[PDB]
Amino acid sequence: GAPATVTEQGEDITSKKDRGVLKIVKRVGNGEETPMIGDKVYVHYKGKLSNGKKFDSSHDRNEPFVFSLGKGQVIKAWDIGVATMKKGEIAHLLIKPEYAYGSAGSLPKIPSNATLFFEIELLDFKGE
Ligand SMILES: COc1cc2cc(OC)c1OCC/C=C\CCOC(=O)[C@@H]1CCCCN1C(=O)[C@H]2C1CCCCC1
Repeated sequence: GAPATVTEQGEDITSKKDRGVLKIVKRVGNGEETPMIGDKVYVHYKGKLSNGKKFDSSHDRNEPFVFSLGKGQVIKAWDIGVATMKKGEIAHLLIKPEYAYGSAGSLPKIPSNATLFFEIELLDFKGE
């Protein structure tokens, strides 16, 4: 399903072109402008491990997920991926461990060398 489609049709959005972060736009946003480093960013997301054993949604907390882009509050793949998104965009991201929690992982929630999948909705973003 959705992750396999991302393997298949995903744009490689890494600078190194190592397929570390793959993206499909599933619903198009609006506005020419994507977030810049520093912006306060508001999203909804659904995330899971490739192993299918953990799922997490912003909705589980009945409130948006907020973070400052590029300010190392989230995994590298989010800083890279959300910078490509427009307001109102829903995107799918498939992420190799190098752009997530690496060989150490983040036990027990994230195992060593985990691939992650996210659906992200970019709700809004404002300047510092
Ligand atoms: C291991 O840390 C978590 C990871 C995720 C959610 C968390 O709690 C809601 C987590 O615990 C509290 C810290 C919350 C977020 C810290 C960093 O998380 C992140 O950078 C990415 C991107 C932003 C949404 C959350 N996220 C996560 O890695 C989630 C994962 C939870 C397990 C399934 C894969 C998603």
